[PDB]
Amino acid sequence: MKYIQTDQILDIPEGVTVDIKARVVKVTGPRGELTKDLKHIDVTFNKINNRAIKITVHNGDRKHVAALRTVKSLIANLITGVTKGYKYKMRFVYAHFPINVNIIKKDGQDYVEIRNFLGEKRVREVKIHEGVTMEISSTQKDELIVSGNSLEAVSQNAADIQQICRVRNKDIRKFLDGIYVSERGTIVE
RNA sequence: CUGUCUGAUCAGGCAACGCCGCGAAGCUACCAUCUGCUGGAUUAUGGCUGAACGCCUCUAAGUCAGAAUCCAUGCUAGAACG
Repeated sequence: MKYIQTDQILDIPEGVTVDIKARVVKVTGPRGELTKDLKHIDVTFNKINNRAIKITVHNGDRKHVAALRTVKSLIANLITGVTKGYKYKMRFVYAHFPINVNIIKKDGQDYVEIRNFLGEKRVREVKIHEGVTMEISSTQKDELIVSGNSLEAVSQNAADIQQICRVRNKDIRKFLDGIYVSERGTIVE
């Protein structure tokens, strides 16, 4: 129906800065720096003050307006990742065969290696994304910790681990073995 | 090797390739031997982040993986007016 104007407000905490220029957002905080390209969306920005930013869609239909809260959430995730960080936790689940998980460095590249999944001789290796750190928890058995500044990279890389451990040609209601995300949260709670 | 002809011998001719054994060379047989490559993008499907719709959601923007598929790599020809 082409709403004349829709607005959202970005809250930027006391220790972050947000530089925006030609739909390229650069978010600096105590934990580092994150940048996101928004050239695929028609939006405009205004600086209310040092603690707030207005995001506006002029004369937008239903779908274009739907793409405004999405932008706000993506940039807010940039802020909360450069302040608090992002931590996902994965539990190793199996009935009989334990799942052997190791962080290796083949060719200077960190890889997650999964061995003995359902007794298979095949070895599964999942690349570790840049800016993401994996770690075997030393306080909970059979648990992998995925941490970083970028929620997108952290969650996608945890998903890559989860997807690589799919059971085939068996009743997956009975054969529940896998590596599953058990906790999504921040590094600095 | 047979029949016949050159008188015999030797050496030969003919039998509308006379017949039999072997037979190189050449050709040839899953009847013999050798050889048949590796990158990218996808479909179905499963996902991530994420609004619409204060929740939710793989989908709307964006995005990951993924088939004997597709485009290449490689192989054959080389436009007889490139």
